[PDB]
Amino acid sequence: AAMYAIAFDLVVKDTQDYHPKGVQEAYTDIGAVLAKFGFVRTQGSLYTNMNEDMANLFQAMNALKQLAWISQSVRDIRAFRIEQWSDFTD
Amino acid sequence: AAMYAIAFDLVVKDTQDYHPKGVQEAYTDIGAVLAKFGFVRTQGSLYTNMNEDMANLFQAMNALKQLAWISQSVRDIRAFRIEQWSDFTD
Repeated sequence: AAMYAIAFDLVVKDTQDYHPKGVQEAYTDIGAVLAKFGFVRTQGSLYTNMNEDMANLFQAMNALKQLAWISQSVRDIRAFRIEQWSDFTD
Repeated sequence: AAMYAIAFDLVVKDTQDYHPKGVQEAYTDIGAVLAKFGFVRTQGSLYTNMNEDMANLFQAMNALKQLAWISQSVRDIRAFRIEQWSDFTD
């Protein structure tokens, strides 16, 4: 049904080369913070909670940027409300 | 305001190593197909259209998996309706 989704882009220090292992390490670190609030990563890059309590989402967002290391390694935090979600096999 | 979003995961042939340049090449290829329908990539991994015409979204999804190469290099296609979207600087 309906869910909240948290998305973000990592700060890039090296525009010459990719650092995919660095990227996985950041994701699973942010994941640790967000799991305290029931927000858990898709098969993709989005952190989802089917509990659409605004207070829970707010205290997830307080937990991010309250942590100095969160500010200093992320560049865009966004939240969405997702109202539909379908998989296409066809 | 309100938008449609298309998301996907690439088939992974090599579970030992990352292939980030291969991943960018797939994304910009799928991007070429999806841009015919006004669906264009975020700063992240989502393909968005603020035109919420169901027929346009359907003919985007027809264009995907109609292409043999699309089926054979993607493993999960999903669509969402996103009703809110906020950036957090705070």
